Amino acid sequence: EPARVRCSHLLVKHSQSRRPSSWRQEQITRTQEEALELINGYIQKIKSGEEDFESLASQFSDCSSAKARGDLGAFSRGQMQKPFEDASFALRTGEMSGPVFTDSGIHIILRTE
Ligand SMILES: Cc1cccc(C[C@H](COP(=O)([O-])[O-])NC(=O)c2cc3ccccc3s2)c1
Repeated sequence: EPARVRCSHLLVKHSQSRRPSSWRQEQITRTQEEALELINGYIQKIKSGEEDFESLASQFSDCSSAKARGDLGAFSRGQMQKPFEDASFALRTGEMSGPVFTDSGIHIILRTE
């Protein structure tokens, strides 16, 4: 395992998120069921080729990293919420996670380095 990995992600928050607001929405009103529906919708469009991971994140990610087309830069273990960390370090470079759940909300993650 490398010291650090580089990943991009797409976050979908819900009303029960630890901080139910984002750059794109003053109050997150969607239900967590709806948030996971969106994430799985995104996964299937990216698998089919109909959508690009990084374009989706720049438009709809509730993380401010959307301005970076989803890129979070490099990080080591011990910095991110543990479920996020574990999924990231389990990916191969170029691979995409399934749904990842954290206190911030629901993620799909793409390891780039
Ligand atoms: C577990 C987790 C991983 C990444 C992001 C979040 C959401 C978190 C905001 O969700 P919140 O704290 O409101 O519940 N964003 C960040 O930690 C980061 C944003 C950026 C922007 C640019 C570059 C690096 C970073 S790290 C949570």
